[PDB]
Amino acid sequence: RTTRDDLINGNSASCADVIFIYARGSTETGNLGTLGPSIASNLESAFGKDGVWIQGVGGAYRATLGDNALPRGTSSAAIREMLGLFQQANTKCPDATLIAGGYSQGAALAAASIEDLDSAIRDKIAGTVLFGYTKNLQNLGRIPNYPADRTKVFCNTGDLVCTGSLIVAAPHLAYGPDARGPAPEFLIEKVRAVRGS
Repeated sequence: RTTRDDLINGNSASCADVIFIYARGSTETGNLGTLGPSIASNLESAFGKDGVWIQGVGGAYRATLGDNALPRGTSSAAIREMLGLFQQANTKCPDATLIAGGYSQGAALAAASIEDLDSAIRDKIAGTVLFGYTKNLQNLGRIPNYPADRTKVFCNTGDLVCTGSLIVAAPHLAYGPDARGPAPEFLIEKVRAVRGS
């Protein structure tokens, strides 16, 4: 449901082939929030329950609303937490293909983490999906140091955070359909592009 710690709980002797790390939006529950579970169900359908590990960003990531206003759109503590998860994935399962995603503050967190990541690990993230990306205008729809072909941004018309503001309007809360269809579709496609099937 809203909390998945497959990577932390995972046995290295039996690594999944695909590891998904996801950051929730502000004030959301568990470590997956409102959109993560939907994405997770579809990944499990495609790779099988034992084929993919679902890992939300918990720990120090409090998903505090006010942190949207900090320089990187999130706190330094949160970035440190997500970096630690990518590092754990790389250590526990060096041959697993990684995928990532985030919503709202979580999208800014995903972008900041990926930008700071050791390139050898960043290069293992086959695809990243961002919903209501708070740094969309500032970064011109990209994640710094990461290829555009591996990135998919879902920014609704009328979602003010995609347009340089921090105001939360109704379209910011309307990513449900995307999380159920195109987002997992993109992630599955990017994983198969490199792993075959």
